[PDB]
Amino acid sequence: VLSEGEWQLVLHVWAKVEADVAGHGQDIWIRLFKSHPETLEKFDRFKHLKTEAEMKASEDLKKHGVTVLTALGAILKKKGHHEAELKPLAQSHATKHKIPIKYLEFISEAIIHVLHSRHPGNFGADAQGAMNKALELFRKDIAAKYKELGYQG
Ligand code: HEM
Ligand SMILES: OC[C@H]1O[C@H](O[C@H]2O[C@H](CO)[C@@H](O)[C@H](O)[C@H]2O)[C@H](O)[C@@H](O)[C@@H]1O
Repeated sequence: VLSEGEWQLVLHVWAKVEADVAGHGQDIWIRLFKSHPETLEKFDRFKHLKTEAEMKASEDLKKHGVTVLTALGAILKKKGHHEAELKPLAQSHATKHKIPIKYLEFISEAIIHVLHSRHPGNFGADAQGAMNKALELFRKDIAAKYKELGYQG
């Protein structure tokens, strides 16, 4: 359980992401696909992308980054009371996409890496710790739902 102070550190940096969610999403995808190439294989729609240049030039990938981060943002804004938001997300990711918790850890790492790079003014050690805590809560709750849905994760 995160404290209000921790949630505020999370929401304060997210406020910066929201200045340009599309751009932040592109950086996050590039970081993820480069650090853990196996994650790209889960996207039938994007697995053909061979380079960072192609990834950057993909309008659909850019659009999906907006979809992904907006969904994550809505979850963060609930400050732990995200039961309703996690239901559809866990169902599609467990049954259709088949995304292991390990891959959610990879994207969490990418998100943190990008915020650390772009936002040193709002992503110091305490802020990063709060974001990690928020993402761990997210993955913990997703894992619990995965279990209820029949997916090992
Ligand atoms: C911060 C964590 C994540 C969030 C909030 C998130 C969110 C979303 C949302 C909202 C959609 C569209 C609706 C749906 O199908 O549920 C989506 C689709 C998808 N996600 Fe996730 N996702 C996350 C992480 C991942 C990761 C790490 C992978 C893969 C390694 C992944 C793979 C997919 C795939 C394959 C789709 C379908 C893309 C398409 O339209 O072709 N997601 N995700
Ligand atoms: O912070 C680094 C550790 O990250 C992972 O573990 C956290 O998140 C898991 C959920 O994805 C939890 O099960 C675990 O309890 C958390 O500490 C990773 O699995 C660990 O190996 C890393 O040390």
